Amino acid sequence: SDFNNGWKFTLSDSVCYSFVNYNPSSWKTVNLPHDWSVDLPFESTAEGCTGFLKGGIGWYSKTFDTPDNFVDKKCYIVFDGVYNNSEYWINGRKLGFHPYGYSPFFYDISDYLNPKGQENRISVRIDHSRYADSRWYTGSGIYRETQLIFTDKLHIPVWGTFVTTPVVSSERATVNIEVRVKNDYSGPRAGEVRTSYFDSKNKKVGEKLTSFLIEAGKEMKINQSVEISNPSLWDVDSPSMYLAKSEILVDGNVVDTKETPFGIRSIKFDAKKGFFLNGKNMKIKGVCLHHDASMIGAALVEDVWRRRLQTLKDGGCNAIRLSHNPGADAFLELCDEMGFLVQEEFFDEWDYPKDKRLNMDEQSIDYITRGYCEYFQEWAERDLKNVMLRSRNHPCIFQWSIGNEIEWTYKGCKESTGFFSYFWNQPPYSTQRIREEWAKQPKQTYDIGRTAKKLAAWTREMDTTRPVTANCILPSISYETGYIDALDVAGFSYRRVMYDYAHKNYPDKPAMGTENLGQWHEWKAVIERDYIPGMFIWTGVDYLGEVGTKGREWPQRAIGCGLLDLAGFEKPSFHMMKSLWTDAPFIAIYSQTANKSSYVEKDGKFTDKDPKKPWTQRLWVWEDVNSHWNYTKGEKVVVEIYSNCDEIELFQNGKSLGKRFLKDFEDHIYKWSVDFKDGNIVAKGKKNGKKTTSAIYTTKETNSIKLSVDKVAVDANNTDVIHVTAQLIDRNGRNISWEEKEITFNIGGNYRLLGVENGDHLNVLNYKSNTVKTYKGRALLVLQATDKAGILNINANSGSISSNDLKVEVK
Repeated sequence: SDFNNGWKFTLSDSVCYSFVNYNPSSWKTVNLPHDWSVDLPFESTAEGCTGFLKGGIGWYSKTFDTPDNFVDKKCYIVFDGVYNNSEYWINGRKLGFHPYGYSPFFYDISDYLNPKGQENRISVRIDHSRYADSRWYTGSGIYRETQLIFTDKLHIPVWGTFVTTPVVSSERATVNIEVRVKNDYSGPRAGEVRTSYFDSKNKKVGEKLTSFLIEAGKEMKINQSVEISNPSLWDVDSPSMYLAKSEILVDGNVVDTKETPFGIRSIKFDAKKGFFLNGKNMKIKGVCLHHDASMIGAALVEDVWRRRLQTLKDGGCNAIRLSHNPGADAFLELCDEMGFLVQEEFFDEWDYPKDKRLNMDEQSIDYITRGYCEYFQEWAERDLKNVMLRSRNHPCIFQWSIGNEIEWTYKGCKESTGFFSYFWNQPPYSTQRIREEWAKQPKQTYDIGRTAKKLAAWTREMDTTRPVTANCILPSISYETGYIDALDVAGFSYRRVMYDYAHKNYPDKPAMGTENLGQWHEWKAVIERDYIPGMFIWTGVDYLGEVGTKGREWPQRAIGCGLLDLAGFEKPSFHMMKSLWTDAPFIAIYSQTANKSSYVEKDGKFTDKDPKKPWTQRLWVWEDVNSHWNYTKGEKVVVEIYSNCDEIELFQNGKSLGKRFLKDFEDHIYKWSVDFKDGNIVAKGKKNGKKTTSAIYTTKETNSIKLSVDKVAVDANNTDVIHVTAQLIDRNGRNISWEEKEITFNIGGNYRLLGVENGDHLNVLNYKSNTVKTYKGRALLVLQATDKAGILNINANSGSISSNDLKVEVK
């Protein structure tokens, strides 16, 4: 835990940094996890696919003494992730090179260590000079937590257990564990593996003891099976966790221990009926999450994600797709605790590169976009298996995904359909015709089907208890290459129109939405079909990058497709999804000028403005709708409600505007023509009896800054964070969202600025400033505690505008 503290770092290269006699004292001290690229300003001379932030070549360093009892023992240094092309040294000796940015790995450093009490030094060189080597923002550095593990020479390896539960019922659960035991002694050894099982409230619920005899140098696999009675099942509403404590015994003495958290749960994908979790037919209400926040970047700070996931959770989301790479262990541990089903991805591309600046097949070749494709042939198996070795015990995981939108990169695929000679239509070619066009294409060095088979084979060597999936952008062809035949569940990417086609032509293959637009028409298609068990919205939260393209130039730093923004504040699209996914009565009120709106009332009924852009084809980014009620007097306005209520009556200033029914609105958006005047809009709604009310009030000028805080007390553990929300209010404390202000925060006491954020995807801002422009009347400040305990006094200004005062105790 504390091994992650007190590292050194410099953004500069020199060969002599690896030598035994080099001292890095004049480098900057840092705590891991660290992403250096968010200490650099957004530069216009950088690339937009990686969010206009540079990389470069940075080094790390870490000093640690050999323990006073390092005799007949092993020492392993474990990294969860380093982005990327990293080289490792210890005490002047080269440990290795690790190309991929997202796989975990480790090094046996036991023989390299200096005698008891003396100083060892580790060095890491990180080459992110290819700073456009991704379609999204990556970060740069040791961006996830590390471990230094000391064990006995008779020990369980790192990731040395695998807990499975093949039979799960409410009376009993069969809980198996495989324990690997490595004998690094010079001669044979005898012992016992004792695995004890502990429930949520620390009561012992099972034990198994098995003898063994392992020869010198070798590894042995010990299978054990127990029966847990009346188990607490892991579910998204009730995420119960057990603890498996495996102990190596010589005589009756504990030589080594590993603790494996696990959860008891059955999962099943039926092709006719949908998906089943503990025998409940539930829809998957998923969202795609990139690994970056905004101000912290790729750095895995658990409290920053906890808040983001808590907001997604309360919006009715029960699943997360880690797009498009392996996630952090700390993030998986969070999904276990909070209750999310997790699809873990391995790769974004296989044998051939995607275009980093554009998308699809790569067009140009230059240095800064050279990605993992250089290493895939030699490294894919190691990376895939390490990911699975690290993550296969987490109960949250329920799908291994081998690829995202891979069809673009192999010649013949797109042209074997009839589309490109596709979003809203089915292939013009028949099943046999597509198959026949595929025979006629020129043979390349690599085949999508053959590589799909190898990856799926490797995946199943490590785990058969979870389905192999993939995100297929062209199902039609992938149904006939052997790519889909490799998978247990075929994920579709933006192919709602292909749901009936899968069910018509390939009915025994479970199929699902794995990347989808955040709209009702996508969800409509899922709930109308029992055989389509859910969808994953692109995206759950806004992410840096995928900009610098035609209509998304500097200074835009994110697309803005996310349900949440770069802060984690709720957007209109989040509320629309909340209305589709939650059960409690819900009403969110928005509006635009009748001119700026997408909708038109002609003779009562509402329709879409452009018939060539109807509600059935709405894409990723939601319209910039207003939540305020501060228009200019008399302006013609279109009010729109997102809601699960069957009846809503609307009231302007107390005068009724009339009841409207959800049955009428084909696009699932309530709509009212209104003539503006000051006062208030109030919506009252009923859902199968149960009532609810919401309202938007006209305000006066900006009078004050309202500061909210999420926690009024945290620990002095160098990791806990404070989230300070700033909001503009009028004289009577009504919230302002129609004018912006440059706000300056002031903080007394010992703290670390993580940064400031407003959630504007269209503009850049300095994260490490104490000043930030508000967006729709609000901003966010993120602080992190440090070593020092004390009190924090937080206030803010905008020149003449003042704020309430907040106090937070750091215990």
